Amino acid sequence: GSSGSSGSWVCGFSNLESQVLEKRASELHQRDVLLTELSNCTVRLYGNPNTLRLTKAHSCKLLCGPVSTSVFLEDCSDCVLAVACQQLRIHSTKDTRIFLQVTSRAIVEDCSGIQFAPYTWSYPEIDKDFESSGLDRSKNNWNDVDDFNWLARDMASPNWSILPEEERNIQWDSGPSSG
Repeated sequence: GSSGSSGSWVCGFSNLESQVLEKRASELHQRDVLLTELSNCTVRLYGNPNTLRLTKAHSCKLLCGPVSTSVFLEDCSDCVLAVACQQLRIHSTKDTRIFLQVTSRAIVEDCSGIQFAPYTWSYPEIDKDFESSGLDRSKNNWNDVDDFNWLARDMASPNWSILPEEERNIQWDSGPSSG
């Protein structure tokens, strides 16, 4: 071949609709995931990627262990991003639920109707996953977030919000599929 180990690789899944994807640790092996131009596509990851990125998403679901660095979100709406990270960056997002556990803080810009909930996900290899990246499964400042949209209010920026204790449990099991 040409080369073996040099420079980072860039691969992912896009241009899909009503499809299902599943990646493991051996598959990913610390890599950047690119998911855009998707819709109604479910992707269940398992391992520890380098940097996750999900933009231009709509009615899509993302489930992956604690990222190595962080994750990004842009041009997303009516989506569900589930991945713990150190910092979350969003932009042009609306009605996009994001359940994660930020250790440092999150950033939002030009967003409305955003939701920030703790990282809740169980799995045979969920505790060990955190050991890889070396993230903390306790300390997390999800309540504290940075906003960037103040003009008419003089109180609080209606950008980010919190989810009640009613819609915390989401029925992932459709019926025929068990896991």
